[PDB]
Amino acid sequence: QGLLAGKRFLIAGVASKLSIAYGIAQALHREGAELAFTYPNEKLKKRVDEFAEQFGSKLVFPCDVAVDAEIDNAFAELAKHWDGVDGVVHSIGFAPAHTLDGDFTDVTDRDGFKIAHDISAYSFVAMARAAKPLLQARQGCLLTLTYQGSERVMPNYNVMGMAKASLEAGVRYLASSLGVDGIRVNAISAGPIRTLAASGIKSFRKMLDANEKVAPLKRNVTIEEVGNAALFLCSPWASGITGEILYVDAGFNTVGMSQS
Amino acid sequence: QGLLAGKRFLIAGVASKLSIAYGIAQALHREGAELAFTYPNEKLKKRVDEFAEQFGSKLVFPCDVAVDAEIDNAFAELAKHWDGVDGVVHSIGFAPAHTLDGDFTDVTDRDGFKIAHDISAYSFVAMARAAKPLLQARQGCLLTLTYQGSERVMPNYNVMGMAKASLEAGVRYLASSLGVDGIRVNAISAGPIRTLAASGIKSFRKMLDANEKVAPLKRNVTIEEVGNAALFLCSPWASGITGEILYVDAGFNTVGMSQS
Amino acid sequence: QGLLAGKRFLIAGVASKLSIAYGIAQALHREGAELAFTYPNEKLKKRVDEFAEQFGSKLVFPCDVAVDAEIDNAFAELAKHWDGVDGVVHSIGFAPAHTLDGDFTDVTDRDGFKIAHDISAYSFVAMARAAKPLLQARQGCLLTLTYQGSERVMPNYNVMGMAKASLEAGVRYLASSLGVDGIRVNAISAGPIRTLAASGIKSFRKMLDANEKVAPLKRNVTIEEVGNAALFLCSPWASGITGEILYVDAGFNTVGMSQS
Amino acid sequence: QGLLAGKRFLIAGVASKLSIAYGIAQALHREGAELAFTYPNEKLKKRVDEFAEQFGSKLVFPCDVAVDAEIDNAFAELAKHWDGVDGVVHSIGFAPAHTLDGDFTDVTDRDGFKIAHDISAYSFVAMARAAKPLLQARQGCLLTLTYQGSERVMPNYNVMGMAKASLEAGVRYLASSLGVDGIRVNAISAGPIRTLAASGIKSFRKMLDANEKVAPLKRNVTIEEVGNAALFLCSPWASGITGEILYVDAGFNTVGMSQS
Ligand SMILES: NC(=O)c1ccc[n+]([C@@H]2O[C@H](COP(=O)([O-])OP(=O)(O)OC[C@H]3O[C@@H](n4cnc5c(N)ncnc54)[C@H](O)[C@@H]3O)[C@@H](O)[C@H]2O)c1
Ligand SMILES: NC(=O)c1ccc[n+]([C@@H]2O[C@H](COP(=O)([O-])OP(=O)(O)OC[C@H]3O[C@@H](n4cnc5c(N)ncnc54)[C@H](O)[C@@H]3O)[C@@H](O)[C@H]2O)c1
Ligand SMILES: NC(=O)c1ccc[n+]([C@@H]2O[C@H](COP(=O)([O-])OP(=O)(O)OC[C@H]3O[C@@H](n4cnc5c(N)ncnc54)[C@H](O)[C@@H]3O)[C@@H](O)[C@H]2O)c1
Ligand SMILES: NC(=O)c1ccc[n+]([C@@H]2O[C@H](COP(=O)([O-])OP(=O)(O)OC[C@H]3O[C@@H](n4cnc5c(N)ncnc54)[C@H](O)[C@@H]3O)[C@@H](O)[C@H]2O)c1
Ligand SMILES: Cc1c(CN(C)C(=O)CCc2cnc3c(c2)CCC(=O)N3)oc2ccccc12
Ligand SMILES: Cc1c(CN(C)C(=O)CCc2cnc3c(c2)CCC(=O)N3)oc2ccccc12
Ligand SMILES: Cc1c(CN(C)C(=O)CCc2cnc3c(c2)CCC(=O)N3)oc2ccccc12
Ligand SMILES: Cc1c(CN(C)C(=O)CCc2cnc3c(c2)CCC(=O)N3)oc2ccccc12
Repeated sequence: QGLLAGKRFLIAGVASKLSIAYGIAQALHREGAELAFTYPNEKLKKRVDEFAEQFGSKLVFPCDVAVDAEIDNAFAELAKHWDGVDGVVHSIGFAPAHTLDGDFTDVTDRDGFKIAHDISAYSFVAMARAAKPLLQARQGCLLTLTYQGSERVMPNYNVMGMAKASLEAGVRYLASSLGVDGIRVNAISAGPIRTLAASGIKSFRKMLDANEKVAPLKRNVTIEEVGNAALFLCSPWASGITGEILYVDAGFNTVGMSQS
Repeated sequence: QGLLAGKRFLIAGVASKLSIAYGIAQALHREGAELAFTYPNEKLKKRVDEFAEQFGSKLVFPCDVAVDAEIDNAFAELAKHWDGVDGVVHSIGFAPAHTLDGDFTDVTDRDGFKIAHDISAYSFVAMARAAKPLLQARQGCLLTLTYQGSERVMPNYNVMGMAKASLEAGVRYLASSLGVDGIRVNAISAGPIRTLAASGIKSFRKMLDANEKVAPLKRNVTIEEVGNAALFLCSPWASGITGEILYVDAGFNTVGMSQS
Repeated sequence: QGLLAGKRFLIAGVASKLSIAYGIAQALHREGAELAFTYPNEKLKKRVDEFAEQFGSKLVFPCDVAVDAEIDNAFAELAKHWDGVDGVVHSIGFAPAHTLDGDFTDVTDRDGFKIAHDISAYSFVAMARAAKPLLQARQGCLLTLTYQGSERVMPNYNVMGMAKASLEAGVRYLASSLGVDGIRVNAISAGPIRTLAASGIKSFRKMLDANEKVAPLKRNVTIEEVGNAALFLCSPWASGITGEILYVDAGFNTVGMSQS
Repeated sequence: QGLLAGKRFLIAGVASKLSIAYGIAQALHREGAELAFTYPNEKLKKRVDEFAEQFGSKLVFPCDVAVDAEIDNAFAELAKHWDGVDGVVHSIGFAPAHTLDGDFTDVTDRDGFKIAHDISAYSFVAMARAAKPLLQARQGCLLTLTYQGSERVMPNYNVMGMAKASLEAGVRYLASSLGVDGIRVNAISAGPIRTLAASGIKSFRKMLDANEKVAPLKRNVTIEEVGNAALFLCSPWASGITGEILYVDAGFNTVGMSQS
């Protein structure tokens, strides 16, 4: 009997033991929650199934967030097993690699933009709708993951900046739409973390190294720190908070410039 | 020969005389600039031609921002007459009227979101890339229009809130991208004005009357006021300003509660 | 042994059982913390002693933040009992009442401004330096209470808006200065609550009712909700978070307009 | 007869030909306005009278913003010459040197704090009250100067950051309080400039270089640039704009991170 005794949570975005989603799952499971998981396609099925069982779960559903059908069907199959749901965690973002490698103006094509926004922003709004029924049942909550490249420029984060800003406004629109029904909607803006969200990003070590120098606490956050703040936002302790973008960046966003 | 004597400006978005883009035109012509215009579709070629003739210009090109060829071609066409441009003004925004009516979570479907972001946000980035060689020659600037539904929730502004939030990040990324070449990128966040943008929005009237009671100046703003602001941002007086969102909203954004 | 087992917290500003500081005390004690308290003057000493007693504590001191020596003092006294502290909660805001009633420009006078800024903002900074040696010894945190009247205008909040804004900048400055030493500094920005901070405030009822209509959750926040949040920011669950203003306002801050 | 033909402006803060207020005075004179000036004390009377003569003006009054009488008297004295004023420009800020040098927590004492907020923030509210009759006659505007150190930590900027935060809040409360009289109140947030405000700030040059490398335009701003920005905000072209903070920093504020 810990903080989330008897509570249920769907977790979209486990790719690896390094995912932010995995730090969240683990913090939620630590506190007594029962877990469900999506996987984007066949190739990942077996690795996700595997992670689910590590959490006492065998509730593992196909969900590619590009396909309208895949979304509703995943929430449908989940209705069979679950009465309701205490939260939906969205840890999904993606842009074609090329849009994230170079000058913003040169490399930002229309398809790269469509994919960035569709997978990284619209999808949260879609999952939310597909999940409304199951969330009204328990007055659960939604959480997504954003990045402060929405507010301030980072080199090569590019169209993902625009997509996250879209996400953030989404959070607010959802919180206003769903609050009436007692559904809370929040986000965590996490500092950079070495996950498979770094693969193919040439600058990544040097980004991480700058963060470590600039941030008030002089260190980079972990998936355990993002997890624990996710846990809080997913728990009755966060009952007075909706439409919030909670920064978990060891204070980086607060610095206008560091000792050089 | 006033503030913009012998400077060249292209204006995407005049549709009627209510348009913010017309307000901007009037203001830029008034201070001695040479103008050029685009139109979205045939239906409109006619009235835009007139308006351009009204502004002592015959540089009018087709530009539906949905089509990459058309963006590329309007800028390939323009460079025949001008070997440098002093600013491009982006005053285009659109989402399907169904996504602007009712509950955010219920109405915001994939194609609806896709269109909003594509026309309202991507288009400005694409227009920036096309105007780059033309802009680079005179160190002109870019300007776009936004609305504060990006930052806080308005009823029924819905997905446009997201698209505007995307747009505003675009302003910032373009600014950092294009900055080394001395191209400045700015936007105006204007208060609500009754224009063709108001059409099909049942709530608009009462929406406008709330603004009147809340704004510090106790009145709505006009396309003149927005035009004069845009003129400033396109003038040598704005030379130390880029990446800025300028609020022309009678101070509405600054008020949390008004005598109720 | 719950979440704050074996941790120690000094709470400044419990004045009655409606207080913000009270819901915080109660939240930290519940989770195992041992508590210490200040009182502002002789006339409150008894109820605070009572309240400390309530929460298993005999650690209770005088501290008027107008007077440096009483700040140096109260921490010197505390060192006698504690060799290190896991956090100091500052829940203290005052302005002479005539500054909080009527027109901002008419009523904001030099002494009124001084006082508001002295007690409400400088005091967090004074307490921080005095607590530095003791916080350093356990890598504890700091927490203050702010209100959104800093960011957006509210009717007679007036010079307290200037105070809280100065305070919030305080939080950021403190965060960078104390982060190298592992000390996290945060704020909670609470929605409005009827407490002794309402007690003189002519339009308080009207605001509480407006707030409730505008908030996406359609209710006011409680001291239990602000308490649970302070607890979070005061716990190892918030290790990755510093310089943050957390909004526990039921989403109020995110609403531009609500059905009229 | 330019844009401000036969308008009147009081300018508070001219110290040298390096001063922001000096760059402001030059821009408003350039475009036709008649000017008046305040000097802080006797040592300055000489140089201020000289500059006043440069921009063709006799109207020169003493004004130490620490002292209530001299504010009141300077505006009393002004009223004898002018029957209305079109705007008042407040380019004043001061903290004792010791607060601006080293660790924030260590160096920020009560008296340094009070002085910071009193000359930097209060002074504006005070000047606004006394200028009210004069501003009401002509529906004139106010303008102050701020620095982004309010929103994000600069090293050594320290208490001036708290005071600029408070000043910015004042801008918004003033705008709400005076809007009803058609009085606009705005600020410019300038990027750093070498002026007398850089005296004894040993870090200053390294700061200016950091600004140059990070800013999208890759250069620092000038008093001519802040001057023109101020001109615009003091002009009929800004009639739709109140309670605004206009950044004139070459986009510095929009960058989260620059190439290492
Ligand atoms: N790693 C960081 O530095 C960092 C910091 C802040 C925020 N974020 C954000 O947090 C979230 C989590 O990323 P992460 O660091 O855990 O990396 P990750 O790559 O492990 O997680 C991203 C997930 O999105 C999934 N995904 C991609 N396309 C999909 C589709 N079409 N349908 C369904 N799922 C799809 C991937 O399978 C993957 O599981 C992302 O939104 C990311 O942008 C990351
Ligand atoms: N009217 C307001 O209340 C208000 C306030 C602030 C900002 N804005 C923004 O200002 C901008 C202009 O709006 P307005 O009030 O002047 O209304 P408007 O309807 O007069 O102008 C909108 C323009 O965008 C053009 N457009 C639409 N789809 C297009 C496409 N596919 N290709 C090319 N062009 C296309 C339209 O033809 C029209 O010229 C929009 O971006 C809007 O979001 C409007
Ligand atoms: N109540 C609300 O609506 C609300 C909302 C957001 C933030 N806040 C803030 O939270 C804090 C706590 O207020 P509250 O609502 O619990 O009311 P409260 O009156 O119970 O607490 C305010 C405390 O300030 C103390 N205080 C005043 N002058 C002092 C001095 N010179 N020295 C030492 N202590 C002094 C009082 O004793 C009191 O304990 C304040 O900073 C307030 O601005 C209040
Ligand atoms: N220089 C920069 O880097 C920079 C950048 C952004 C904003 N600012 C702000 O712009 C404003 C103008 O400063 P500046 O940089 O031109 O430097 P400056 O030193 O020339 O101007 C400061 C003025 O304030 C006056 N002053 C100080 N105490 C006073 C008092 N008690 N009563 C009356 N007047 C008093 C000084 O005599 C001087 O005229 C300041 O508020 C400053 O904070 C400066
Ligand atoms: C930080 C940071 C991140 C981490 N982060 C916050 C992210 O949001 C990750 C975003 C991301 C989205 N799509 C893809 C990839 C990364 C990598 C490979 C791929 O094919 N698609 O990504 C960056 C990309 C460029 C610059 C900085 C960053
Ligand atoms: C204010 C305001 C506006 C004006 N504004 C700032 C806008 O950005 C306009 C947006 C808009 C985008 N697409 C369409 C329409 C309007 C009308 C009809 C149509 O078919 N498509 O629109 C609102 C919509 C709902 C609520 C408020 C507003
Ligand atoms: C909400 C709200 C509050 C609560 N709040 C957030 C506060 O910060 C309270 C501030 C406060 C500061 N000083 C005094 C008082 C209240 C009451 C009586 C007194 O003598 N001095 O105060 C308001 C004051 C005016 C308008 C709204 C509010
Ligand atoms: C930039 C920058 C400035 C310029 N700026 C934005 C300012 O607002 C100036 C502030 C200031 C206020 N008071 C005093 C001084 C400067 C200098 C000497 C003195 O005796 N008093 O000041 C800094 C101070 C420390 C760090 C950076 C900066």
